[PDB]
Amino acid sequence: QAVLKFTTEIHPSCVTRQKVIGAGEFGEVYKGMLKTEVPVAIKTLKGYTKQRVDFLGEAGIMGQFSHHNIIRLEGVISKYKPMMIITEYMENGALDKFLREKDGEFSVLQLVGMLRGIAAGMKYLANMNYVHRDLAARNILVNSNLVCKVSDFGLSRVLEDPEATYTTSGGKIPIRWTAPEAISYRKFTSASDVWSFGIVMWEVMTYGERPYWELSNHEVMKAINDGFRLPTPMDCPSAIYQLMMQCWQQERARRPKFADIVSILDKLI
Repeated sequence: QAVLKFTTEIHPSCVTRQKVIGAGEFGEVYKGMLKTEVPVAIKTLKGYTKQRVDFLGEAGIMGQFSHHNIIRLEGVISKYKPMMIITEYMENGALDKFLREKDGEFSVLQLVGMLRGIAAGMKYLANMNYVHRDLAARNILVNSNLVCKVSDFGLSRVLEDPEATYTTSGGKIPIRWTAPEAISYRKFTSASDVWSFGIVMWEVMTYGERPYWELSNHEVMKAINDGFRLPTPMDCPSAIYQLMMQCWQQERARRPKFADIVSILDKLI
């Protein structure tokens, strides 16, 4: 229950690591095979220490989801060493790195498609009363058919509903991606995730530019509360930038919902 559902336990003899594909905060990430024979991603723990309870907690959150645009959990290994979380394998890896690798190789219309998938995943998340709190292109994964899936559930929290708010006591947060009210007043809502989705749209339409460039976190914060918003990316359709700006309304209640975002994006496609 904390969190043994829907966490299918997997036996180590079913898992075959073949190569390192990345390093998380928790350990290496591998590409491998799973048998019950399918390709998977395998997340390991390192002398790790309670860094373990957090590690497996992410999987516990992830296992409650079943959606096209949310990363699928195959299962965990929690009895043996090293500990492992097994998910569906995504060929093209993280979305920001992938767009930088392939700049100018996608049409505006294909990019909007990628965003519609993310928006669809987030809409599902919000209907499950979750707020993600860490929505960024680095946390969207891309499969070999360019389908984008939301992936990184460490910072996620259950909500509740007029003001379904998570008030944090603190922690590390991705400053450039976070709504002003969540930085300043610690209030996180699906509307603050909508702010984050705006920044993700910008990252996508710029082919992986770092939001706010080389401004420091401290300058970004003063700017954002001085009414600064990020400029239109080159060749960005007005309608898409107008949507970004809606996501970046200073007042959270003036921001669109994820359900609205999906409709607007479908229309433009």
